[PDB]
Amino acid sequence: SGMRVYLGADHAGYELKQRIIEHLKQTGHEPIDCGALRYDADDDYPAFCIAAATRTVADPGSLGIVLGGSGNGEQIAANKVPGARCALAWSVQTAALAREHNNAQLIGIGGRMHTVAEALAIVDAFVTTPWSKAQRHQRRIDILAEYERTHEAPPVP
Amino acid sequence: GMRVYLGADHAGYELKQRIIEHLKQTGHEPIDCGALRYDADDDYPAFCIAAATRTVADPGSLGIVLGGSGNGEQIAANKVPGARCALAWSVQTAALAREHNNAQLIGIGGRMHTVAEALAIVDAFVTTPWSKAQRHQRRIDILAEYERTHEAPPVPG
Ligand SMILES: O=C(NO)[C@H](O)[C@H](O)COP(=O)(O)O
Ligand SMILES: O=C(NO)[C@H](O)[C@H](O)COP(=O)(O)O
Repeated sequence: SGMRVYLGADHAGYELKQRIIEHLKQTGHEPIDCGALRYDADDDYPAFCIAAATRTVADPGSLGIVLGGSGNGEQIAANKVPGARCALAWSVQTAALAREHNNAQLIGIGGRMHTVAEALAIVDAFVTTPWSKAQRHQRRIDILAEYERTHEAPPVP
Repeated sequence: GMRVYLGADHAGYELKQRIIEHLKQTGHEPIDCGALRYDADDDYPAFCIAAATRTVADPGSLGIVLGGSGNGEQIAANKVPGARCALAWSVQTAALAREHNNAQLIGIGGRMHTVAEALAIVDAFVTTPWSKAQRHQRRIDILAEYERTHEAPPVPG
């Protein structure tokens, strides 16, 4: 039930990251802070998001959350990591479907896009919704993993 | 962004055809990467990898991948070298994808919005210019350097 979660964030998602770490500790989960460890208005998101995604993939069973202003540059950075699948969660439904259909180990959230209560509801759905293991979803994940292996674009039907 | 490459599976197929018609009416040249017909069991990765590959290989072009939530679609597009695919779920996030992230592509969930809401997201995506600001370009360069070497950049602190 209790999940390990690696969190990464730049200045725009820093304040929300600290609140999410506090929320995860209080709900039986194990947050691990990859940075940023303090507010720095000029810092760059890529390093924090690549660190969180890299450690998530290297620690199977763990999840991850990357935070920014919109969360989009953050999920893009995380998605460059081999083996990583980072959805952008902007609601309870998309957080749940990230796990259910895409088996996403990570999610990006925009700190400027939600209130604190809305963001924590997104996090709750992400860390409790199980991976469905449905055949068609695993088939799509296998195709994408094969493209990641060789970078040879598969033929279209 | 004049030429716009669109990829989609069955869950985003009907919305993709509506976006192609809307783009023709607003002076753009949409190019259909597939699926060309509705197939309830087809897999998204191939259509999204094809749209992202062709967009990155075509200077000045943009791209849109569609699915149920558009999250597995942006994930697949982000595995393509050089590609930056945001998940656009609003006018604000579509505009910020261009302005901050220089995203050549966006994912959209056909099940998450009405037709009118989705077309407004598309309008913001194709009309909002890339800012070319120093800090945004710097972050895109750090990400592109990680794609080339797979050397995770050091975390500040
Ligand atoms: O939203 C983001 N990336 O998607 C970044 O956090 C955002 O561009 C940072 O912008 P800022 O440097 O104006 O705070
Ligand atoms: O939403 C999606 N990817 O994010 C896919 O289109 C979705 O998982 C496809 O599901 P379906 O095969 O039930 O239509």
